[PDB]
Amino acid sequence: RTGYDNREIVMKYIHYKLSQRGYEWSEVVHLTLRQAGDDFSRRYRRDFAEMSSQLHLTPFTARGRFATVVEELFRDGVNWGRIVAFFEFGGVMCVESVNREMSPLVDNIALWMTEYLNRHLHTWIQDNGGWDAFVELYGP
Ligand SMILES: O=C(NS(=O)(=O)c1ccc(NCC2CCOCC2)c([N+](=O)[O-])c1)c1ccc(-c2ccc(N3CCC[C@H]3c3ccccc3Cl)cc2)cc1Oc1cnc2[nH]ccc2c1
Repeated sequence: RTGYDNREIVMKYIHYKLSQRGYEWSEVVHLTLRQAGDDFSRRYRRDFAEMSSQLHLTPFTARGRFATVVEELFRDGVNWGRIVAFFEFGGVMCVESVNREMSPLVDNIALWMTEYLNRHLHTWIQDNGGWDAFVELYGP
């Protein structure tokens, strides 16, 4: 169903983000999310450089960091751009975890991302046409 899609969408996104850094951890939705995320990460490159320096990820701090950042991200509601930002931020947390020899946290972050999508973003996504609408709007 939709939830099986979301977990797959998270796993394929993280897998690509980590592969970009040399770490080995329909498809139109995945391709669209990759391309939109790559655009987002270039546009907001400076923002992520600043935020990554403020995260201080450890196994003890990671869950709280994820929770507070994502709550700030969606403070004014949901739209597709913020959903892209959510994936990009999760990708950044995963890359930082690997950078810090904390690679097991990738699995935790993937689970947190999946549970946030299924519990908090699923209603908006379906209310706004599902992932198919995202592909229509921003796909190649
Ligand atoms: O309204 C917004 N966005 S939109 O819906 O109009 C729209 C616009 C364009 C696109 N697609 C562009 C295509 C794609 C195909 O290829 C060709 C171009 C899409 N999309 O694809 O969905 C949607 C909008 C809301 C929020 C923030 C935003 C959030 C968070 C942050 N920060 C930066 C640091 C981390 C994060 C953060 C900050 C505070 C708290 C937590 C966090 Cl994590 C910065 C900006 C930016 C927004 O603008 C953009 C601008 N360009 C973007 N490009 C891709 C996504 C996108 C979003």
